[PDB]
Amino acid sequence: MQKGNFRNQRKTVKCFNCGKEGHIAKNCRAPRKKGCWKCGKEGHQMKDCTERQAN
RNA sequence: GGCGACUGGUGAGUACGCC
Ligand SMILES: [Zn+2]
Ligand SMILES: [Zn+2]
Repeated sequence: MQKGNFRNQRKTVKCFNCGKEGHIAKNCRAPRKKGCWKCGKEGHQMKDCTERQAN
């Protein structure tokens, strides 16, 4: 919860974007330009996802 | 450490790159 929690990076962090460890989304090494990391469709984003809990 | 880039869908910045 605390910001200091991120200090876990000292022993590998948890990227809440890619999921990988060692780094954080804040600075993910994902060589991506722009894509929906919610569905997995490049060109758009989650905020612009087509399957966003919409019936 | 600094910077750059970025995204903020991003912990706030340094995992990357370099020295
Ligand atoms: Zn990542
Ligand atoms: Zn989508």
